[PDB]
Amino acid sequence: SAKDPMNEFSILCRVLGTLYYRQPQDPLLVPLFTLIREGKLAQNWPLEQDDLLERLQKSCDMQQISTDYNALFVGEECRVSPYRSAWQEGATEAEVRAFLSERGMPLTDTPADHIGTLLLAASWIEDHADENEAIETLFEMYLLPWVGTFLGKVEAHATSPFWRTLAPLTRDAIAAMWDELEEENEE
Ligand SMILES: [Ca+2]
Ligand SMILES: [Ca+2]
Ligand SMILES: [Ca+2]
Ligand SMILES: [Ca+2]
Ligand SMILES: [Ca+2]
Repeated sequence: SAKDPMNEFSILCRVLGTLYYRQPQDPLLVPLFTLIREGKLAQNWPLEQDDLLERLQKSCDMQQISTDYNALFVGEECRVSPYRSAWQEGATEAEVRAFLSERGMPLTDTPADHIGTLLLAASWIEDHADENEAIETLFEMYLLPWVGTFLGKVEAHATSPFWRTLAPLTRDAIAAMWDELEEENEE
């Protein structure tokens, strides 16, 4: 019987996708930042990233975090565009939308190739799905080719210790998840 690693990685994808997709000062995120600021996230974390989550715990200044998020990702004049189409040549938003639509994923009027949306789709696909064939295409075609470049620019342009930690935390998490999935994909 094969491994279902997305069974444990679903929550990590939803947590990270939430942090890239939404303004940190959204009242809906208060219980999430309470877990981070209280260090309660590492006990239910499917990776071993204790020292990064500890640095996340000590850097929870919501005004500092909010300012950095807006400078990095908000508007057409942001510091590091969070869309796949800004990083991969030839990439279009329509093809990611269509891929997510055919899996049954509800989308908004904001472009479907946002880094947050791609990560949220990974946990949505884990929860309502052919699931593993959908997971491999999401990562191989719409994440791995470009996300390392984006996350590296995030780390260089983030002025806050929170986003200076989250960017490499995301980088390590995606590569660690991919190794576990590929070991089952190519088994
Ligand atoms: Ca390996
Ligand atoms: Ca491994
Ligand atoms: Ca593969
Ligand atoms: Ca195996
Ligand atoms: Ca093996």
